[PDB]
Amino acid sequence: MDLYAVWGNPIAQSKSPLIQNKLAAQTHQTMEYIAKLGDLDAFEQQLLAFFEEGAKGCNITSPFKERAYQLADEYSQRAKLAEACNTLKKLDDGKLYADNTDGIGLVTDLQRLNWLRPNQHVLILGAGGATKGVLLPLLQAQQNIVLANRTFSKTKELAERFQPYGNIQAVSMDSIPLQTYDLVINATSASVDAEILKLGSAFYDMQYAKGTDTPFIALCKSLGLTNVSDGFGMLVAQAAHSFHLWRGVMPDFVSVYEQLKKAML
Ligand SMILES: Nc1ncnc2c1ncn2[C@@H]1O[C@H](COP(=O)(O)OP(=O)(O)O)[C@@H](O)[C@@H]1OP(=O)(O)O
Repeated sequence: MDLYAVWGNPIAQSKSPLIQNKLAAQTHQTMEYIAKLGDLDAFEQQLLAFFEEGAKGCNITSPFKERAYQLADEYSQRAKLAEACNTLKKLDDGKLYADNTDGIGLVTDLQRLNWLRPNQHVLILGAGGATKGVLLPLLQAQQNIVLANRTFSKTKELAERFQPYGNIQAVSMDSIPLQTYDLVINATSASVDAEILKLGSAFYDMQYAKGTDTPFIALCKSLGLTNVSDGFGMLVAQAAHSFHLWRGVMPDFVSVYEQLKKAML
């Protein structure tokens, strides 16, 4: 029985196993996906033991993304840019391959929502690892990005890092250009001028509040904004992409998302 897992701390809350099981079912892939608690200190040793004992691959969530990336033998451009990895596959030759499907998951979910038209003007709030993990595929999807963060230096580093891949402007949080943004993405854990939010056409939170509105969506809703989404689809889509890397079959993202949402509600 092929073994996969999600590694994190905490991990008790993870939906990854539920999602991956449905993804396996849908594609009739024979495999099992479990949740693994990564020790804050021993994670590296535990992970390697996990692969030495024969696991085929795994997802990585907080706080080990960076750390997992450093462990890999080979990695994708996506992982390289993110300098972090949410997916590992132990290749047949023994190599540990890192990828980061967070960005393509985000792209895939926005496409489901029809919120990813080429040359959209997109505001992204936050410049932590989450943003860092999605910028490359967003830029590759011809999103013109205005990036703003509480801490300006990090905004500038990211704009500098991704400048070669498309249009991204770093701005101070207190000088976000007042314009209509086709899409605003919250990638904070976390203070945007409400006047900016009010002009926005669509609002996406990478955060997913199991069974409720995230702070960001609640905020948007309090300003009378209605075209909103949390990031549950992003969670399902990144999983589907990880699955595709492992299995060589692309699960039907929309179906599983729908079932999970049905499961969900
Ligand atoms: N109270 C707050 N207000 C604004 N942004 C906040 C916030 N708390 C967390 N964040 C943000 O959330 C991002 C980090 O979120 P996170 O705790 O989920 O980590 P990561 O993005 O690596 O997953 C950072 O952009 C950002 O602030 P700073 O770079 O200035 O630390």
